[PDB]
Amino acid sequence: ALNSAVILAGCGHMDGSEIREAVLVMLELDRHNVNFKCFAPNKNQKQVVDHKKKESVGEVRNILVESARIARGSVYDIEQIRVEEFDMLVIPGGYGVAKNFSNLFDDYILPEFKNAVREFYNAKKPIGAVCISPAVVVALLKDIAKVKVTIGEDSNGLIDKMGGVHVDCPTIKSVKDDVNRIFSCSAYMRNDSLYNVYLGIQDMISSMVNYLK
Amino acid sequence: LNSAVILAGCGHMDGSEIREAVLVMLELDRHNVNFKCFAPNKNQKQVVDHKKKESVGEVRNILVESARIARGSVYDIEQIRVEEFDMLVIPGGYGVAKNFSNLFDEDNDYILPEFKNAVREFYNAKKPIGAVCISPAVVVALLKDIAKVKVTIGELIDKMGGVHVDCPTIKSVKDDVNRIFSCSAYMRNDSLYNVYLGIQDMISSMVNYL
Repeated sequence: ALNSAVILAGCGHMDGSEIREAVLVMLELDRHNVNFKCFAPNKNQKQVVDHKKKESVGEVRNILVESARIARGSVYDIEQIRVEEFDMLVIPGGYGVAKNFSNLFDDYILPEFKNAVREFYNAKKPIGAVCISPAVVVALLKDIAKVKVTIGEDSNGLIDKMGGVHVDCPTIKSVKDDVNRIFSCSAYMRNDSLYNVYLGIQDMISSMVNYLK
Repeated sequence: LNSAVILAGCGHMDGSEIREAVLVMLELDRHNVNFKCFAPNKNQKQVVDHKKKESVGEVRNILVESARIARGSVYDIEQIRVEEFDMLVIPGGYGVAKNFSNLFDEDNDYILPEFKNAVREFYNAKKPIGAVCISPAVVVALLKDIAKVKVTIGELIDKMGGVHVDCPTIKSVKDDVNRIFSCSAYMRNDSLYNVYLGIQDMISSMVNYL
């Protein structure tokens, strides 16, 4: 009987969660008969972005209200998460994850998020992270672990600087840190096709599920 | 092969159904069909807080919100060149009915001309039109005057001027005569993978047809 938490940061790749990554994470959890629950913090987004003009705008949106779009309404305040009810955690990417849960691209990490991910980590429960999310996971774990992830290619040495180890990985595959139970894939870190992005997410969720079995 | 995709916003209660739109795009890509997304440049009729599930007093633009689903690559539907496409798919979402039509309003029957005209162009050119969830009901209504088409919405199509064929979430329906293709998706509270299975069948049918 398998359950996964999914943490969302809004609804959109420029100010929230990457919508395709979130949908594909939920599709593959469901393909594996893993039930899930979505969580988000009840806070304003750092920015709202017009995704057609690709410009920030003077309008305000709540991360949890917007995440309810992706969740079709079934999204819960992250302060309400009971980690014992889940076997694993998946964090889709999107610029909002980095912008809304950290200052690491503006070291601070939104406490309710750090605490949630640390609770999964300290309970030895697999954590999956897509796109930029692996960088945020590395950073929030860096004082207690040096974890291994991919963000695709890291010519700038971001993961090393954040206190982890980077593994180069194609869009269609994923990376497993089998000591720290951290799983990752690169997805829209590259300007690749949706089908290839999906192949990588499919491998990540598979690997997490096989780990629990 | 090239497909148009029409979007009505970003969210199942006031725009396009996000899962349906993403899963349609995944299957087009799967079958190496290129696509372009289109939306009208007009405000949504409502903005719905998807957490409380109530309309709220905010104003959002259909095309700007559709750009979230399209990662930026969405174009004003008034610019659609139908001759550049082999087929059209319309994901569902309550926004497709509420933003493009008065058909589900409390109080004289009407469809947004730029949407009505684009879909008619496809039909009149003998090009497959695929529709998910509530969208087949809107397609039936907009063709009513020139055709009585067969669609599924799973288990109102009579009232709108069409003919309904029952279909499981995991399958799809084809009106071979009128080149209309449909699947039921979130018309039932079914699992996300089951909804996927029917969108997959629909797209595979449209592609296999061509």
